[PDB]
Amino acid sequence: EPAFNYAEALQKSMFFYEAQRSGKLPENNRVSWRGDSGLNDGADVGLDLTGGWYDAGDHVKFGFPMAFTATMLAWGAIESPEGYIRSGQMPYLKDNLRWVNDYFIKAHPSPNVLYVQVGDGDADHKWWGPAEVMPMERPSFKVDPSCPGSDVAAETAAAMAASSIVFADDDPAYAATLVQHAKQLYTFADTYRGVYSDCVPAGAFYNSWSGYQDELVWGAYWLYKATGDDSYLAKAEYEYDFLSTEQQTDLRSYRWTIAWDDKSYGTYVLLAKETGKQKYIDDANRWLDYWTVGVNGQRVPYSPGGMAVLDTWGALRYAANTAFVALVYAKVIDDPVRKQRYHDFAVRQINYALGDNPRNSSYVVGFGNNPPRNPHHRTAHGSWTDSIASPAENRHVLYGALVGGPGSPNDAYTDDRQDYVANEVATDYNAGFSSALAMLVEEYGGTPLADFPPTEEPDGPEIFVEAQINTPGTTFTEIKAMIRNQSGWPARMLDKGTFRYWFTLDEGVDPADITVSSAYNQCATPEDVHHVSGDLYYVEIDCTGEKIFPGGQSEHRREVQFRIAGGPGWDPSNDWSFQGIGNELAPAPYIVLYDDGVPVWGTAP
Ligand SMILES: OC[C@H]1O[C@@H](O[C@H]2[C@H](O)[C@@H](O)[C@H](O[C@H]3[C@H](O)[C@@H](O)[C@H](O)O[C@@H]3CO)O[C@@H]2CO)[C@H](O)[C@@H](O)[C@@H]1O
Ligand SMILES: OC[C@H]1O[C@@H](O)[C@H](O)[C@@H](O)[C@@H]1O
Ligand SMILES: [Ca+2]
Ligand SMILES: [Ca+2]
Repeated sequence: EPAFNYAEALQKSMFFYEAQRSGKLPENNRVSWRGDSGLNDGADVGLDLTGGWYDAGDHVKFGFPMAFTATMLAWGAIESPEGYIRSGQMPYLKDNLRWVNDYFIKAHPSPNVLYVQVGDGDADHKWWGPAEVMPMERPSFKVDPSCPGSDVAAETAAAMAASSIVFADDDPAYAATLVQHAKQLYTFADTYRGVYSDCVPAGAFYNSWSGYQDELVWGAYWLYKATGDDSYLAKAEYEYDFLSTEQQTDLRSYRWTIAWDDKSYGTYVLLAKETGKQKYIDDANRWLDYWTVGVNGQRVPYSPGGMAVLDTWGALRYAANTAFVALVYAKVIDDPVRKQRYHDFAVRQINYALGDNPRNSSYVVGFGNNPPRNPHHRTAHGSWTDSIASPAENRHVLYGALVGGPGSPNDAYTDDRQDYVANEVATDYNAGFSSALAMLVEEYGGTPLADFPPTEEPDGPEIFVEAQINTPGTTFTEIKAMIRNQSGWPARMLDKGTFRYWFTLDEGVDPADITVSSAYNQCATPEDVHHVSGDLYYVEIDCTGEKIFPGGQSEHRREVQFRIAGGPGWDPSNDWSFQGIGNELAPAPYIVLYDDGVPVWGTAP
């Protein structure tokens, strides 16, 4: 039996990617707390750029890492389809890759034009709230011959190509369509050379630090596998000699790892696996050695607990990416000592993330012992006041998400949501992690959970009305009502709401003498009352036009003060909506709130 149920982890990892979806979600939606969002994406340029994945705990759709995530997720399903089948997650992986690839198609309106971003990084990060009510404008950026971007283009090609191998047998027509787009994106990237971050305002988040030389080899190798065209392998091997060397030596870089920006390290193992040439084997060896025993006395930092800490930001992601590529190389190299080393290194790094560490706690939200409960994620938090501090705990469990984890070699970590350096999540954090789990499920096994995902239930009323007696009176009843929208299953707009306050006409009160006034009302103040039947009448407050959404202090509520004066004889004790209303603001169950005519709160007479 496995040390950790790698099949449950993998199963929850695919749920992650479904909670990161954007655009109009399907009927089969498994995440009950997610709704339609980013529905006007592309409007500014006249295209439909809806769909895709939000990058991290934010809502900007960054195309560079989103492409990488797709290639790593595919690569792992090509190395170990059996792993995805055993855990029962193959139909989900295919559902996720299809979701992101459909977007890469939408975003490629013509051969040499690719949309690589939707959303401004600064405008987006200034607001903390659910993605279903994003109030800011989201610009769309692109790269074309006028301002090229070989790195993001060759990666989107590598992604669509690597994915076509997954759909090849299931949907041969769809597979062909991806290979086609992929060819055009690689030609565009080779013909028009450039760094995408010089053309789109993403340099402060996903800047092209390594350049495109790595994505030209990476992109070619994948078109080679998808098409079988030997010219592509020729192209990959040729471009391989221009990869970044290190500091002063002619040795190719070996001190980092493969991540959304540098694919050099993947090509070391990929070409070595394909050709078997000593040239590549040496590189893959020097790289993976620096992460295990070391080279020339230098070794990646390690914490007393057994974690490989490469950098502060997203440490576990880096160690997870190496753990996957190490398991793939462990199968192609013949050396028994090296094979054992790389394999053991990989299982240890994944086991650390799943719970085998000094804290004995998991680092995958929703999985294991003492998992994180508050990652830096806006929609999972469910804030309704534009605050990262309120509510205290995230209102949703983002099952499957791998957090940053310890950023220093001391195994320390604090579940603080305001720590985007160690407690943030992202599509590429689970990319290499997922590929490893698939490789570990095939080898060590595991069993998925039958009843998954659990169905969450709201933490109280979502859209309701609170009320209280503003000023005591015997000839009038002055109420202070407050509409609230603190929804999160999913968060929704309330732009066409009205509410009724029922009352019973009393002896002596001429309904013609009833007046409804206010000294403060953010909605409309009515002139007359409406007769239902008999002595039953109602006052209707109209708030249609006001956008009440969970996204700010004054944005989520509307205060309505209104006095219903009837003159002497007025008696509120026999009024329906008066039941329960006191001197403290508390939900009023007998004031009915309607959304476009449909009741959402309260019970009518
Ligand atoms: O020069 C050292 C290696 O750096 C690699 O680029 C990394 C950047 O140096 C690093 O600052 C950046 O950190 C990102 C992080 O990856 C991302 O998850 C987070 O959201 O934002 C951080 C800041 O943008 O990561 C990149 C990629 O690992 C080079 O790619 C590598 O060649 C080079 O040796
Ligand atoms: O830019 C640094 C960080 O800023 C935060 O406000 C965003 O929500 C994070 O997603 C981002 O990583
Ligand atoms: Ca690169
Ligand atoms: Ca009455």
